[PDB]
Amino acid sequence: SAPILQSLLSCSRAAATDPGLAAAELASVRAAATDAGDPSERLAFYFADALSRRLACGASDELTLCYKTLNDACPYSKFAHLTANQAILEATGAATKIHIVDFGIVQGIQWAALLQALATRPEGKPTRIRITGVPSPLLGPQPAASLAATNTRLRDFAKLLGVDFEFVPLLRPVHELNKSDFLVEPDEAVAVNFMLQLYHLLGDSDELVRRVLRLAKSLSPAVVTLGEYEVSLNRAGFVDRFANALSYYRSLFESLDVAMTRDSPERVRVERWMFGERIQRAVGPEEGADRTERMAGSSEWQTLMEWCGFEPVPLSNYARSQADLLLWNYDSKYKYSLVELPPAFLSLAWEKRPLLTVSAWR
Amino acid sequence: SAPILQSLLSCSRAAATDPGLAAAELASVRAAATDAGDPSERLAFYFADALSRRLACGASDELTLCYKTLNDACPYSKFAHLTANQAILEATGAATKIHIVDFGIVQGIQWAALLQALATRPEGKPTRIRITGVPSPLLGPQPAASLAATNTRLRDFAKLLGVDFEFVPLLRPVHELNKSDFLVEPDEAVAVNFMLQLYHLLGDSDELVRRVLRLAKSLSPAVVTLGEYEVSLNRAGFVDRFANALSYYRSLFESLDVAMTRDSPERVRVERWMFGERIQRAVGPEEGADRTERMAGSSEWQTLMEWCGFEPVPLSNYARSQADLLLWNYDSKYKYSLVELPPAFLSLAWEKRPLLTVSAWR
Repeated sequence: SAPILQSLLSCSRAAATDPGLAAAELASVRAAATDAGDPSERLAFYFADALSRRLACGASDELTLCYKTLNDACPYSKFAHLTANQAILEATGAATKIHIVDFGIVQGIQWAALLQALATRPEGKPTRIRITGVPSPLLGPQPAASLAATNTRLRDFAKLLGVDFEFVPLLRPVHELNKSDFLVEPDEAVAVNFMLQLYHLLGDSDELVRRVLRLAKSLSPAVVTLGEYEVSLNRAGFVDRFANALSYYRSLFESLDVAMTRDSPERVRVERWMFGERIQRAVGPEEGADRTERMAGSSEWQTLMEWCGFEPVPLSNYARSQADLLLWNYDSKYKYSLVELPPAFLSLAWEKRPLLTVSAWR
Repeated sequence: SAPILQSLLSCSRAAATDPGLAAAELASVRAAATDAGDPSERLAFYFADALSRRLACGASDELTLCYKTLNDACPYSKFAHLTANQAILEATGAATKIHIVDFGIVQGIQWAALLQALATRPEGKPTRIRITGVPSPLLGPQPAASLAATNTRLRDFAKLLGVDFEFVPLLRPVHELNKSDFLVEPDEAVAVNFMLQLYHLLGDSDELVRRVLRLAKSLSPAVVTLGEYEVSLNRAGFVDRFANALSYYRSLFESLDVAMTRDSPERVRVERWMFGERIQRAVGPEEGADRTERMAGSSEWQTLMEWCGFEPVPLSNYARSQADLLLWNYDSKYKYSLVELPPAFLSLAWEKRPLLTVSAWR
C-alpha cells in the first residue's frame, strides 16, 4: 500500500479521535496529492479534499458525459447489462409475452441487446415485448428528450426483428408510483431490472428502498435483476466508511489509468464530477439523514432482498463464459476478473477486488 | 472533394500520360501533405509517397499492434466476425457435431463468440466442436507462440461451456495442403471461414485463390463465410486503381480521425505500417506478377465464388439488427451504416461508402 494512502488513512483515524488531526499531517497529504498525477495521487487529492470539507463544516451534463466516457473505457456497464440480460432470458423462456420494468433506464443499449437475444432464444421469438422505463438520475431533471430518443431508437430496432414492441416512460417520482401505474397484464411475464439504481434509495431509513422492492414484488416478476457497486458505505461509521471507500475507489482509479492517457480531459471529468462527488458524499461533512448516495455490499443487499420476500436465483451456467467473452480483448495490463460472492452473486473485479456485482432474485 | 485530393488525382492522370507529370505539381501536393495533419493531408502524404516511388522506379510486430489498435478504435473486425458467426450458426443448426475451418486465424475472439452462441442456440448445444486454424499472415513467419496461446485460451473457454472441444493448427503453406490434412469426418458439419484473408491470394493469375476455394468446396461445407475489403484493386489499370484506392482509404482515414487523437502514436502506426504499406502495394512501382496484396470488389468475388461452384446464401434475418446493435454506442460524430450489395452481401459503410463486406456461400 502506497505511503500517500497510508498517510491518508492515519489522517482519517486521527480526525475521528479526541485530540484530533494536526494541520501539518493533512497539509502533507494535500501537498503530495495531485489531480494530474498517478492513480494514488489523484485518489488522495479527492479524498483529502473531502476530509478537509468534513473538518471545516464541523450536473446532469457532467454525469451523462462521464457515464459515456466510463463505459467506453471500462467493461462495467456492459458486464452488468449482459449478465442481467442472461438472467432475464432464462427466467422468461416459457413466456410468449414479456414485460420489462426498468428502474433507472439511461440509454437503450441493455434492451437493444436483450431484444436481439430474445429474437434468437431457444423457445422462439416472443410475440410481444413491452418495456416500462423509469429514468435514471443520470439523465437529470430534464430527461424527456433523451427518453423520447431512446424510445424511437428501440422501436426502430424492434421493427428490424419483426417483433411487436412498446416502450413507455414513467416520469413521476418513484415514491409516488403504484402497481397500477405499470399496467401489467395477466398473460405476460414480468422482469424487473435495477442496474446501478437502488443504492440511490438507501438512507438513514430503509423506507424508500423497501417501498420500491415491495412495488417490484407486487408485479409478480419472473425475475428481478440487481446490479450494484460492491462497497459498504451505508451504516458503517466514518473511519470504516473512509477505509472502504478508499480501497474501492483505488481500484476504480487504477482501472481508469490503464485505459486512458494521464492528460485526458475526459478522464478528469470522470474522476472529479462522478467519482469525486461520490467521495464527497461518502466521506464529507454530511451525516445521519443528511448523508446521501449510500452504497452497500452484497451481504447487505441480500439481507434487504430476503427481508422483502425475494429468494436468490442462480445465474446461468453461461454467465461466467459470457463475462469472459466480454473481457477477451482486455490485454495483459488490465486486471479484470470474475469473482463469485455468496450465495449467488457474480462480480466484476479489479486485481481480485469485487467492484460491480450482479444477482437475480424472485 | 478536398483540393489536395483533386490535385493528387490529376497528378495520377498526368503520370499515366505521354507528356508525363511535372515535378512542380507533385511537389505542391507533397508540400501540402502531412502525416500529422487532418485525414485528407495524411492520405495525400502516403499516396504522394507511393506515386513518387512509382515514378522513381520507372513487420509482424507492427501489423499485430496495428490490428489491435484498429479493432479497438473501429467496429470493422467485430462486424465481420459477428455477421459471419450468425451465418455459421444458422447453417449448422441441424448438426450435433461441428467442425470450423478458419483460413487466416488471428486471435481467438471470433471463435470464443461463436462457442458462446452455439452453447445457447435453439437446437441445443452441440456435442462436439472442432476448430482447424490456418494462421493469418498478420501473425508473421513465427506464429507458434500466438497460436498456442489462442489454443489454450479457447480450450479453457470451452470448458466453461461444458462442450467437448478441440483446436489444431496447420502450419504448412496453404498451397501445399490437401483435403486429407483437415481430417474431416462424415458425421460433422463443416463451416469454412475466410475473414480478410482471401485477398492475399489474388494475383495476376487466379490459381492460388482457385486452389483454396476448391479445397474448401471439397470439405462439403454447410457454409463458407467471406469477409473482404470492398475496393477494386485487382485487374483495373493504374489510373482507376489509384482513384478506387484513394476513395477507399479516404473513408478509412476519416474513421480513424473521429476515433483517435491527432497526436496518437498508435494512430500513426496504423496509418503508416498498415494502410501506407497497402497503398504502396496498390499504387506503387510494382506491376503484373510483381503486384501483390490485390483487393477486389463484391461483384468480382461473386464471379469467383460462382466460378468455383458456390451459390449465395441469404444472411440472417437478424444480421442487420445484430450489426445495428454493435454500432449502438457510436455517437453522432461517427458515420457508420449498413449497406446491402447484391445479391446477398452486407457491408459496413462509412458515409454510405461500403468498406468491409460479409457474405455466405455453399
